[PDB]
Amino acid sequence: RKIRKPFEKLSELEKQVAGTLLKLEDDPDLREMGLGTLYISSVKEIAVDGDKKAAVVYVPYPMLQSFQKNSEALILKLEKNHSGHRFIIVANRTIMKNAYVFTGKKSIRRPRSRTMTSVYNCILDDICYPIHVIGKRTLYPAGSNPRLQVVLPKAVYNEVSERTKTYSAVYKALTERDTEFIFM
RNA sequence: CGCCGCGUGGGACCGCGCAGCGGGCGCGGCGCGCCGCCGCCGCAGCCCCGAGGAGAGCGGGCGGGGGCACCGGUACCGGCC
Repeated sequence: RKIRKPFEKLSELEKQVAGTLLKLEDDPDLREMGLGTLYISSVKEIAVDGDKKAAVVYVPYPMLQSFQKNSEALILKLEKNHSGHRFIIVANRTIMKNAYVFTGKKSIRRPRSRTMTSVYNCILDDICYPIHVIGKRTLYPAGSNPRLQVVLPKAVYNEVSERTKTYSAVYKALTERDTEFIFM
């Protein structure tokens, strides 16, 4: 019964992560808030560039903000329990296709947050929930292949210098764009 | 035969869509949709952003800008000693 945190039947990786989450409520290491009946949905095993492969943990969108109240406590604990992976929390928000859906009688329409442009920007924020993006210039270079550039404060740069490689490669998985990062 | 007709395709550009969905019942009078009815537990259910557009606000100075009342100063002209 590893069913207390995730959902359904999955591959080997998620069950071990579910175990860390079961002890995680038991350990009150700054994670008491929200945890106790906080549940997850899926994990993405993504091989990130040359860095240790960083896996993603899709967390249900209603329970995303409460889960990430102290996001640091989730990532550090997770790494110690399952070394080799820099885990990243992402809400499973969904893009709805068709801005208006016509049933003939009425056009039901799509909400704004369910669109690719709205979803992608919200994905970057989950990759760096503690650090707010200073700016997101896009470089469409001379030889084609647009690359997203993200600017963050230099104060947090020393910490996220190491974790930028896992973040850029995972966002390449979530979004086709060749995202790259820079600091002020 | 200019054909603003029609048929099929495309859907960038161009405008334009207020209403919640979805499941089941269900083969609703040869198949279906209606049309209901039940929270029925399946939806991240339901907000682009915030124009060196625009209106509104507060603050702080700005000016022979407008009105209205009051008024002072010589000068010109007139009447005096």
